Amino acid sequence: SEKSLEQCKFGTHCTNKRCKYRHARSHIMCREGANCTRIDCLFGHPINEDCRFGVNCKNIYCLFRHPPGRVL
Amino acid sequence: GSEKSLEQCKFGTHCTNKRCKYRHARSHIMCREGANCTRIDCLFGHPINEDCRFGVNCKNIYCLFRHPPGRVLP
Amino acid sequence: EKSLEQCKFGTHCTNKRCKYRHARSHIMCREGANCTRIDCLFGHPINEDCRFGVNCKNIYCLFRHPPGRVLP
Amino acid sequence: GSEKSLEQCKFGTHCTNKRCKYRHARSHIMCREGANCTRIDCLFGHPINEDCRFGVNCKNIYCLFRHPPGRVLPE
RNA sequence: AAAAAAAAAG
RNA sequence: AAAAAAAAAAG
RNA sequence: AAAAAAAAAG
RNA sequence: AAAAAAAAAG
Ligand SMILES: [Zn+2]
Ligand SMILES: [Zn+2]
Ligand SMILES: [Zn+2]
Ligand SMILES: [Zn+2]
Ligand SMILES: [Zn+2]
Ligand SMILES: [Zn+2]
Ligand SMILES: [Zn+2]
Ligand SMILES: [Zn+2]
Ligand SMILES: [Zn+2]
Ligand SMILES: [Zn+2]
Ligand SMILES: [Zn+2]
Ligand SMILES: [Zn+2]
Ligand SMILES: [Zn+2]
Ligand SMILES: [Zn+2]
Repeated sequence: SEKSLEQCKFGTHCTNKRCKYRHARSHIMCREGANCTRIDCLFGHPINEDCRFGVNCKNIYCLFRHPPGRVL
Repeated sequence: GSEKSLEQCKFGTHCTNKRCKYRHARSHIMCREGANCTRIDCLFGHPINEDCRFGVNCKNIYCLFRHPPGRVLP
Repeated sequence: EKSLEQCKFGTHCTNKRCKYRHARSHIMCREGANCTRIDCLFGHPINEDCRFGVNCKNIYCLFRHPPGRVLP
Repeated sequence: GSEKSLEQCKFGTHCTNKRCKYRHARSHIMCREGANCTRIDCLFGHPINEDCRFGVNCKNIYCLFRHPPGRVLPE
């Protein structure tokens, strides 16, 4: 078994039974962000990939990277 | 003929029933026509006919399940 | 919490809280339907009639078939 | 031509990529034309261009992955 | 080769 | 209570 | 980074 | 309301 701190982009809808990444079960973003070192942490951490839906992405819980100028 | 229903699919974009009869939301925006929307292929959110497991204290602002009165969101 | 009842989706089950038994081998369990090992990975019968009936040709199918279906 | 490919999807009926460009088998029967089949919506099984994880010892008679020579199956 | 690249209000 | 996070640590 | 390379009989 | 009751060879 392998375990990484990198965030799984599929979250609770991941269906890879050998997935080595972290999975969020809360819409709350972890208070430590990308600095969190808890392997089984259930809060959200940033995904290192640009959001397909850009500055106009309407999902306030989205963990992908957005341009500046997007207001929550 | 068609067996499709206006009732909302509780799994949304994560439904993997290849024969699902229900409506699927692909937007986080709630449909402006509400539960009265009659467009079978409408992609906006509509209420699900099932009680939310998380009850009056559910804090997911996109949740489409049914909640008791007095639920408060930020 | 866990049940001896066979999961009808096997390795393709995506219920993260599933309480049923999952076959990871196409070999049928030598103890049959009355096997009581909770983590047994061999096949046991599903409690549902096969949609494909007496003419089902999938030799690994665990659903229920009428007696006229004979496997080579 | 179109974006669709004749290459076989390795996930079959359990594929959940809504943008998948590959061919999907809905039968355990292997296509009589094999890897030479050019029908883009063919539902029968064709060889996958990837080595089987279970190698010469694979006993799944419906497996579409590549195997070493010397694999045997029940007769 | 698994995000809603389906846009109608994204 | 057979596919939602009734898994809680801040929900 | 989505096959059962998880084995007890594969 | 998650099996290929979608068929061309099932
Ligand atoms: Zn994952
Ligand atoms: Zn954390
Ligand atoms: Zn986004
Ligand atoms: Zn559905
Ligand atoms: Zn609508
Ligand atoms: Zn709710
Ligand atoms: Zn299951
Ligand atoms: Zn057993
Ligand atoms: Zn069958
Ligand atoms: Zn072209
Ligand atoms: Zn595919
Ligand atoms: Zn073919
Ligand atoms: Zn194989
Ligand atoms: Zn990565």
